[PDB]
Amino acid sequence: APTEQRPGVQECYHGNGQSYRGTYSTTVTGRTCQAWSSMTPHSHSRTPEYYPNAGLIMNYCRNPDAVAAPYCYTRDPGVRWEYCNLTQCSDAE
Repeated sequence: APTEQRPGVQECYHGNGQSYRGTYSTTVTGRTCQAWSSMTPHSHSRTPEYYPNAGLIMNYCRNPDAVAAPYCYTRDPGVRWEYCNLTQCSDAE
Protein backbone atom coordinates (compact mmCIF):
# COMPACT_ATOMS: atom_id res chain seq x y z
CA ALA A 1 0.00 0.00 0.00
CA PRO A 2 1.35 3.43 -0.97
CA THR A 3 2.75 5.65 1.77
CA GLU A 4 4.16 8.40 -0.49
CA GLN A 5 2.28 11.25 -2.15
CA ARG A 6 1.62 10.49 -5.80
CA PRO A 7 4.69 11.27 -7.94
CA GLY A 8 4.90 14.77 -9.34
CA VAL A 9 6.54 15.31 -12.73
CA GLN A 10 8.82 18.32 -12.40
CA GLU A 11 8.43 21.15 -14.86
CA CYS A 12 11.53 22.16 -16.78
CA TYR A 13 12.47 24.38 -19.71
CA HIS A 14 14.28 23.57 -22.94
CA GLY A 15 17.04 25.79 -24.30
CA ASN A 16 16.77 29.26 -22.76
CA GLY A 17 13.11 28.68 -22.01
CA GLN A 18 11.68 31.01 -24.63
CA SER A 19 9.49 27.99 -25.50
CA TYR A 20 8.38 27.42 -21.90
CA ARG A 21 4.59 27.52 -21.45
CA GLY A 22 4.19 25.74 -18.10
CA THR A 23 2.41 26.90 -14.96
CA TYR A 24 5.29 27.58 -12.55
CA SER A 25 4.90 30.96 -10.90
CA THR A 26 7.54 31.14 -8.14
CA THR A 27 11.00 32.70 -8.18
CA VAL A 28 14.38 31.21 -7.21
CA THR A 29 13.88 32.72 -3.72
CA GLY A 30 10.31 31.51 -3.40
CA ARG A 31 8.58 34.80 -4.21
CA THR A 32 5.27 34.93 -6.04
CA CYS A 33 5.34 36.27 -9.59
CA GLN A 34 3.47 39.40 -10.58
CA ALA A 35 0.92 38.99 -13.37
CA TRP A 36 2.18 40.04 -16.81
CA SER A 37 -0.96 42.11 -17.43
CA SER A 38 -0.49 43.93 -14.13
CA MET A 39 1.55 47.12 -13.83
CA THR A 40 1.65 46.94 -10.02
CA PRO A 41 3.79 46.93 -8.12
CA HIS A 42 6.25 47.04 -11.06
CA SER A 43 5.75 48.84 -14.37
CA HIS A 44 7.16 47.01 -17.39
CA SER A 45 6.73 46.46 -21.13
CA ARG A 46 6.52 42.63 -21.16
CA THR A 47 2.82 42.64 -22.01
CA PRO A 48 0.83 40.22 -24.19
CA GLU A 49 0.04 43.19 -26.44
CA TYR A 50 3.75 43.58 -27.23
CA TYR A 51 4.72 39.88 -27.21
CA PRO A 52 1.50 38.37 -28.59
CA ASN A 53 2.94 34.86 -29.12
CA ALA A 54 4.96 34.61 -25.88
CA GLY A 55 2.27 33.13 -23.63
CA LEU A 56 2.33 36.09 -21.21
CA ILE A 57 -0.74 35.03 -19.25
CA MET A 58 -1.47 34.94 -15.53
CA ASN A 59 1.77 35.19 -13.55
CA TYR A 60 3.55 32.22 -15.11
CA CYS A 61 7.31 32.18 -15.56
CA ARG A 62 8.16 33.17 -19.13
CA ASN A 63 11.06 34.32 -21.31
CA PRO A 64 9.51 36.61 -23.94
CA ASP A 65 12.69 38.51 -24.87
CA ALA A 66 15.11 35.54 -24.86
CA VAL A 67 17.23 36.26 -21.78
CA ALA A 68 19.02 33.42 -19.99
CA ALA A 69 15.98 31.60 -18.55
CA PRO A 70 12.29 32.07 -17.70
CA TYR A 71 11.65 34.88 -15.24
CA CYS A 72 8.93 37.10 -13.85
CA TYR A 73 8.42 40.34 -12.06
CA THR A 74 7.54 39.66 -8.44
CA ARG A 75 4.59 40.93 -6.42
CA ASP A 76 6.93 42.30 -3.73
CA PRO A 77 7.70 46.03 -4.19
CA GLY A 78 11.23 45.42 -2.88
CA VAL A 79 12.12 42.88 -5.60
CA ARG A 80 11.56 43.97 -9.20
CA TRP A 81 12.20 40.66 -11.00
CA GLU A 82 13.87 37.27 -10.53
CA TYR A 83 14.60 34.16 -12.50
CA CYS A 84 12.14 31.42 -11.72
CA ASN A 85 12.69 28.29 -9.64
CA LEU A 86 12.93 26.10 -12.73
CA THR A 87 15.54 23.65 -13.92
CA GLN A 88 16.61 22.93 -17.48
CA CYS A 89 15.17 19.68 -18.79
CA SER A 90 18.66 18.48 -19.76
CA ASP A 91 19.78 18.64 -16.11
CA ALA A 92 18.18 15.26 -15.38
CA GLU A 93 20.28 13.61 -18.13
